[PDB]
Amino acid sequence: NDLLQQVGGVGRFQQIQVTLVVLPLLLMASHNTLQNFTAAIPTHHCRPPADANGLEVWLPRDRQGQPESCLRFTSPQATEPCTDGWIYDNSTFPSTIVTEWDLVCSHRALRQLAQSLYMVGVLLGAMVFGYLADRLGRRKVLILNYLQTAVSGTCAAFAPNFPIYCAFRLLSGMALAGISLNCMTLNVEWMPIHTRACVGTLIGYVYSLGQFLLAGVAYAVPHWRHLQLLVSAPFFAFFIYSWFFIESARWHSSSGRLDLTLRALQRVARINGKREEGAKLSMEVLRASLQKELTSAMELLRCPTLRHLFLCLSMLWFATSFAYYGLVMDLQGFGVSIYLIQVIFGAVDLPAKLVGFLVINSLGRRPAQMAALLLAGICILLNGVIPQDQSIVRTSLAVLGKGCLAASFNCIFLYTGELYPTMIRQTGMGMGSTMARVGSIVSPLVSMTAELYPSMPLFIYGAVPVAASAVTVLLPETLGQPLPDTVQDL
Ligand SMILES: Cc1nnc(SCC2=C(C(=O)O)N3C(=O)[C@@H](NC(=O)Cn4cnnn4)[C@H]3SC2)s1
Repeated sequence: NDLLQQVGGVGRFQQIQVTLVVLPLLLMASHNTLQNFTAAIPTHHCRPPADANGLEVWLPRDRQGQPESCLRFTSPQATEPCTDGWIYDNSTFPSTIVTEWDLVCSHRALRQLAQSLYMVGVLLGAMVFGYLADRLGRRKVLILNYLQTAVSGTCAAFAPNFPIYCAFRLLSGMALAGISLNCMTLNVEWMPIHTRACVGTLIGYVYSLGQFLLAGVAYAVPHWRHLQLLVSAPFFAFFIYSWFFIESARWHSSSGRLDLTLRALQRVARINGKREEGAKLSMEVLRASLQKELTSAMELLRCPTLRHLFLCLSMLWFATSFAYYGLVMDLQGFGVSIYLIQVIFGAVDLPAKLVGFLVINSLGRRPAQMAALLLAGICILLNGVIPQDQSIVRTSLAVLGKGCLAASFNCIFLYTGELYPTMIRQTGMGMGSTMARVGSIVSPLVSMTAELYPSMPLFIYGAVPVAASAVTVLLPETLGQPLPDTVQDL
């Protein structure tokens, strides 16, 4: 690390490359929560038979007096399945994947399946591009992922049928999971030790700012294709600017090529302008500097002490992500504009990050998790209880509960590293991030329980954070306590 200071700490290279590597995370939110728009559900009712010489004589009504989304009259007034398809409202959404290939009534769930698959890609991409980034390096893999996100995200916009769309969303989410992974690593291994913490919050705030981008881009371009394309097309640019990057000098050392560690540090010293210092640098200096440094997930499940942490922490991450996507993947039904709420959610995350930070230091870490979760679960239970007519009340509670889940994410990311000792911290935090994604796969699969009982997803998304708030009690406090190095510690 001292060397980094020798070649110029937080130098221009640390301004230029760090801006360019964080700029793609402005579209991560867009991609993850895109279907709220590209897969929005316009008011749909069945199409009559052309044989008929309006809708009054051929569509049954429900208790609201609106023409039914699943049936149509067999004779001009028995009801039948709608063989000629459906008529969708060309108002808010001119075309969506729900309108394009009919993901409605019987295929009501196929739209959630896509999100599940996208998120199956996001689970796989943390594993695949984690291993490939240790072998090929951070920069390469990032080059290949900016290419893959752009190609598969453009081929999703030009997919002729839903199965091919689901395959290209899985490839897009896999590349984006390797981007969200290796953007931090490449931005942490090039900046000094006391500024590492500032890189991880910058990344968290730039994701929150990407919601505002999604709301404005989807309002300007509602059609799903011109929307899926416009969110994916900047990744071609990303790709062409990622060549110019410099590969991690830490990766070089560990992997072995200490001799690249020399060039890497010397170029960065030429960009920072302190070339003389790097000039002083040599291989002889590198042998002694990283001498010490240069010189498994089954442990968690072998050590009873470390299991305790693991099984407790695994729920927290799971429950935080599961109820987050359970309350964010349904903009509709809040009684208000689906774009406006996307702006309000992004804007509640912001003070949430602070007020979360204040309670994290003043009352302690452990209290936070339970507080954030418990209130998140209570807010989401109240959404399933309170009637649809109270639009402003369910909007206010959902926005509070979503901000409490953003406050939980920050809290668990800090708290989990303080709970694990140095020998299993990075491994156990990577396994914690693996449980959140599992939570993102299972969340759309619980949205399909709306067909059983309309409020049953909101009851499961509200019960799981309340159950997880009691699991924070089973973990110790870590406010003002020093970072453990061994399993004996604590
Ligand atoms: C995208 C990011 N990827 N890492 C990040 S660290 C920064 C951080 C943020 C934050 O808002 O500050 N988070 C999200 O947006 C949540 N996670 C997800 O939406 C999905 N997820 C889970 N685990 N990783 N992503 C949490 S993960 C911790 S933000």
